[PDB]
Amino acid sequence: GSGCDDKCGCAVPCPGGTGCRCTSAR
Ligand SMILES: [Zn+2]
Ligand SMILES: [Zn+2]
Repeated sequence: GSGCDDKCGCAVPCPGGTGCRCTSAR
C-alpha cells in the first residue's frame, strides 16, 4: 500500500490506470 514513489515506476501520486505497473494488467 502506502501510495508510491518513482522508485516503484510510478509518479507521485501514482498515475492510476495510466501505465501503472503495480497491478495484474500486462
Ligand atoms: Zn507502485
Ligand atoms: Zn503504481
